[PDB]
Amino acid sequence: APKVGRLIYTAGGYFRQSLSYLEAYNPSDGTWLRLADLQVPRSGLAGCVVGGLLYAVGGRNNSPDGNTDSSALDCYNPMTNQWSPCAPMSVPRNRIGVGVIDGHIYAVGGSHGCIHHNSVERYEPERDEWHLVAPMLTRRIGVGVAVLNRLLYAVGGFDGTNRLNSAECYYPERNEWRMITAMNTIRSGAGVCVLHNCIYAAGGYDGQDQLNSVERYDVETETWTFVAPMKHRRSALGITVHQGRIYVLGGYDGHTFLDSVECYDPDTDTWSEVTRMTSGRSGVGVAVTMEPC
Ligand SMILES: CCOc1cccnc1Cc1ccc([C@H](F)C(=O)N[C@H](c2ccc(C)cc2)[C@@H](C)C(=O)O)cc1
Repeated sequence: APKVGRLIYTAGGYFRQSLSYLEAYNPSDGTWLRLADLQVPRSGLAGCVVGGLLYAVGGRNNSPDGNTDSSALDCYNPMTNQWSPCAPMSVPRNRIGVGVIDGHIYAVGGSHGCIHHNSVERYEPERDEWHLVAPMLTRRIGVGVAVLNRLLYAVGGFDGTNRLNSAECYYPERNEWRMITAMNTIRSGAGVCVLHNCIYAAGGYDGQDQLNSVERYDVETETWTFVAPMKHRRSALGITVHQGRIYVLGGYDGHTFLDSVECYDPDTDTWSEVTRMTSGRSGVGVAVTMEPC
């Protein structure tokens, strides 16, 4: 499962306006590479990888001259250092969550102006097509998404009125969503990922405060348990897993757009500062793939 040469890629984000950056961090040597800018600035997007290709999904371009929610899907090839447009989603989705099952990208929730989506759609890379699947039971913007054992999980978010502690799971062979146990904490904008047999939710926003707490859902026991908290409170953070550890990148804490990156070791239940992004930002997309040629 592990292989040499993988980097943590961070795309887009927000600081004063939506950003076009693509930068890649190498845990083996501590370096950052600046790669080709996104074609369109975007914050509130999600990243993922299929077949060694990085995808940037959804978001919004908050710019000097407008706020435009994005239906775009764009693909970055590390081999060529080029972005290529793909077929767009059916609807713009800012503050989206994404997950990959069996080579297919699921785009979950998000907002379009005052519309809070519960809809969900699935992208087929070889065919370059999106199709709608069953909608979630709850409208969720700022939703955390992760995949474990070929099941898709949508965690927390904001329904337009309340921030959510609820979570739900999509069962592909039934094209059906079912609620799971609710989190201990209301979290909009949490970082959500999978590590071992658990879905982690780190940070986020409860409507009053950005959070440093972290909890994990054991898919067998159906319980949420707190683990050690991050050193820095943060919402709208990027997250990924690499070599058995969770990395959280940036975010917002009410005072600062963070450049902090923290790394969680589950065997010691400890967080450790690892590196700082080149500039503070929130609302990034993150994923891991092989280093650029
Ligand atoms: C000071 C202006 O800051 C801006 C302006 C424009 C864009 N981004 C920011 C930064 C920011 C401000 C507030 C926050 C809040 F903690 C926070 O998580 N919110 C949620 C949220 C979830 C996911 C994402 C990606 C963004 C925001 C939303 C759904 C909510 O629950 O309401 C988080 C980040």
